[PDB]
Amino acid sequence: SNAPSLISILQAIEPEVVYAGYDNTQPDTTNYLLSSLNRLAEKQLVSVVKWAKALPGFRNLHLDDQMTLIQYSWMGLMAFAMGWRSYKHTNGQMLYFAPDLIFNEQRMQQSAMYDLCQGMQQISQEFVRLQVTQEEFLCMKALLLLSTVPKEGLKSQASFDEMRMNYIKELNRAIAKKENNSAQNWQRFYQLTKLLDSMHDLVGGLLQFCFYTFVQSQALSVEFPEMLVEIISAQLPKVLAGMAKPLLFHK
Ligand SMILES: CC#C[C@]1(O)CC[C@H]2[C@@H]3CCC4=CC(=O)CCC4=C3[C@@H](c3ccc(N(C)C)cc3)C[C@@]21C
Ligand SMILES: CC#C[C@]1(O)CC[C@H]2[C@@H]3CCC4=CC(=O)CCC4=C3[C@@H](c3ccc(N(C)C)cc3)C[C@@]21C
Ligand SMILES: CC(=O)[C@H]1CC[C@H]2[C@@H]3CCC4=CC(=O)CC[C@]4(C)[C@H]3CC[C@]12C
Repeated sequence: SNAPSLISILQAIEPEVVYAGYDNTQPDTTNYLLSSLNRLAEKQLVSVVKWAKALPGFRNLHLDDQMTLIQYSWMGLMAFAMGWRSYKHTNGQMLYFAPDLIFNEQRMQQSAMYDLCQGMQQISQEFVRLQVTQEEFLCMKALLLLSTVPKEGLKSQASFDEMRMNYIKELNRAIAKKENNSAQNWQRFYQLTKLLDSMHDLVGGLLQFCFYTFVQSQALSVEFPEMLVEIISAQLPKVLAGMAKPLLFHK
């Protein structure tokens, strides 16, 4: 309580932005865009793992819970942070994958996943509409890691549930700082948690494309780096068996 707030810790451990290493002089083509996003995903994946290990409460989970949460959440976390970066850097008009890999209309079209790009942009436009604050975002991003679990339950169910309640309490703390009335805070919590819930449907779409391009990678000439291959190969069978379920705030 005089302890450093959870928010101050989340601010301290928030990763720095990852560069794609993209050559912007190349023409916009499907396999160079998709292979480059996968190379970016590989670098963001090490960032995410490092961030997750520092997240207060996370290391108290069983190691199999930790790995499972990561497998189930990586796409959503990266998609959610992209919504944030697109909001802060382009007011939701473009997809800010990295400072050196920004998608405009032409690149979204050449990516072969135009509709999904639009999905991702709609998330960014909801950040813009709510004017999400940095403190809200960081709490929401933690909660997103804790929002897809095994149907069978986790090995550390009590520790997980306590951790989830602590991050929800911190999101409400971040909201109440603006010093609005209580009813306004309720509304804000509702809007932010709707935004979180809306990630699940987007992610399902993103997963469908990713899994397809993964299975067809040779024929499409779309490169998947080693760690991405590992996490997709692990996740794909569990999703197929329907082992994961979303934890929704709203029915
Ligand atoms: C209708 C139909 C059809 C299909 O021809 C079979 C699977 C489709 C694929 C599935 C999974 C899929 C998911 C999407 O969300 C957008 C499109 C999509 C497709 C299609 C597609 C077309 C081109 C690529 N490239 C070049 C990487 C990738 C996917 C159309 C696909 C191939
Ligand atoms: C082979 C294999 C495998 C996997 O089970 C799927 C994805 C792996 C992930 C890749 C992406 C990845 C990137 C890293 O930087 C270190 C580890 C790592 C992993 C794995 C992993 C192991 C332990 C944790 N903890 C305890 C937080 C987190 C991640 C091993 C993963 C999950
Ligand atoms: C090549 C491919 O299948 C695409 C479809 C969805 C794409 C991901 C969409 C979410 C995303 C956000 C980032 O900021 C890193 C790149 C990623 C992680 C994208 C990597 C390439 C993906 C996985």
